[PDB]
Amino acid sequence: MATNIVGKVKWYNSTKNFGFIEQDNGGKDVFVHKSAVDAAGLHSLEEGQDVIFDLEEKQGKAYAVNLRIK
Repeated sequence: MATNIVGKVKWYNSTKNFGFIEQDNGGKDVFVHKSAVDAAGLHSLEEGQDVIFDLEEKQGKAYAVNLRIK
């Protein structure tokens, strides 16, 4: 339940296509799932990238979806 969120790729390991995202302002640990990549077909991510996403919950957990690169 959050849209057009700010954050930066906290870390991302292409080997598993998993990682996390935090905004520089103190965003929480929201994990990025490849479905979010696939939502836009984001070509590459690595640490440093500003990313704009939406956030939906997984029961009580947070996963980033709808990625857009800065």
